[PDB]
Amino acid sequence: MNLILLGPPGAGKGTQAEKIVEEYGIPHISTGDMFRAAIKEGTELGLKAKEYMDKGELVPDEVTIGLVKERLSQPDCKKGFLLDGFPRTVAQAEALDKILKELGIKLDAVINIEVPREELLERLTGRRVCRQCGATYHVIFNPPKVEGVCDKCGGELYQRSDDNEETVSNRLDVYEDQTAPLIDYYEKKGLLKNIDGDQDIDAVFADIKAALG
Ligand SMILES: Nc1ncnc2c1ncn2[C@@H]1O[C@H](COP(=O)(O)OP(=O)(O)O)[C@@H](O)[C@H]1O
Ligand SMILES: Nc1ncnc2c1ncn2[C@@H]1O[C@H](COP(=O)(O)OP(=O)(O)O)[C@@H](O)[C@H]1O
Ligand SMILES: [Zn+2]
Repeated sequence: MNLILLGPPGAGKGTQAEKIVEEYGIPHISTGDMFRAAIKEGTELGLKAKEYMDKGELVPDEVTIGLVKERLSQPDCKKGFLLDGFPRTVAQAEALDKILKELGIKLDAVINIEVPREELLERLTGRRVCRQCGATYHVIFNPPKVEGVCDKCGGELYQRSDDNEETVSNRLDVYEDQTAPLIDYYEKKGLLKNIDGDQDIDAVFADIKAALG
């Protein structure tokens, strides 16, 4: 299974990705997670990417494409993968098609998670993420079993530096301007399936599973 999840920030892509990659035993490839790891490590790349991220702007295309090319070239991607947060622009989608061609890989499905914009702010400002493994929770919609602690690794949960109201507004605007047009790009391939993300987490997952089956 070679899969892309599409949808606005806050739609539930990372949450569903965790469930999907457990179901299929494939890697979860998230460009945001790569950037956040770089920031945690204090790398030059991370520190520079953070400047864009904290403004709610996209990190530039070529650097992001190169990270994904390198990641998809690893042996653990030969038997499937899930892209979550890439592509974000038409240039990235075209570049991904070229990467996949070079690797001899064909996409199987593109899942577009639809959620009304009005739901997204509270999902995002209440999001809490694990420092050590990147697992995603929500203060009320999907809490950890123990407050402030990751269920998987025991790591501390935190609020991302971009999950504040001002920055959210800009991220949603960027999504509508740059990223929403990708729905048409993947519709043309005959791979796109739309999912109602305005449901509880397990109902959304059920619908994704049904669509992929
Ligand atoms: N169906 C849902 N209903 C309510 N909250 C959800 C749902 N799916 C995810 N969440 C929560 O909303 C926030 C955004 O989900 P996330 O998976 O991080 O979205 P994305 O990766 O698309 O930005 C997280 O805090 C998550 O726990
Ligand atoms: N493919 C990408 N291209 C450019 N910037 C990206 C990409 N993926 C992540 N980013 C950067 O990381 C930020 C957070 O994105 P992400 O982790 O996917 O969270 P969200 O699910 O809330 O959109 C983006 O607003 C952007 O600055
Ligand atoms: Zn963790």
